[PDB]
Amino acid sequence: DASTKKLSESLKRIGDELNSNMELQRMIAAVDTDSPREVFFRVAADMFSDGNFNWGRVVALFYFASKLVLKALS
Amino acid sequence: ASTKKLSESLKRIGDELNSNMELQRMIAAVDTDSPREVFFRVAADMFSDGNFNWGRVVALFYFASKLVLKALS
Repeated sequence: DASTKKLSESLKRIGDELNSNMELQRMIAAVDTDSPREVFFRVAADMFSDGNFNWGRVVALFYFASKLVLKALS
Repeated sequence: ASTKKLSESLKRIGDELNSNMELQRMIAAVDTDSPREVFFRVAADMFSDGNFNWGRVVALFYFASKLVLKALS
């Protein structure tokens, strides 16, 4: 009931925070199409060198990865 | 060079969501003997407002992956 509602609202906020960040969309679009994997792994590694890797960062990483995949298929 | 500012953006957004919600505690607390319909209940409410953005699709796949990993444990 309220448990699955708070969970769905939380997942809505996660998706909306990623999709509405106009700055992030510009940086992802500015990634050069010659080497997307290098950029993705360089970004994924900076997520660990901090020491505080968390679920928020893997959801952001997979958003970035999916946007990169969509970009190459387009 | 500009990869740094992109990593900073992805780190900041990721850390802001982490500090804002206890998502892992929420996912772990859902019913384990009812996997298919807890996914559809969440997926239906996520799109009840007519907003089908790609960010929500990613958020739904992460929730689905956390669901099957719990079911396989």
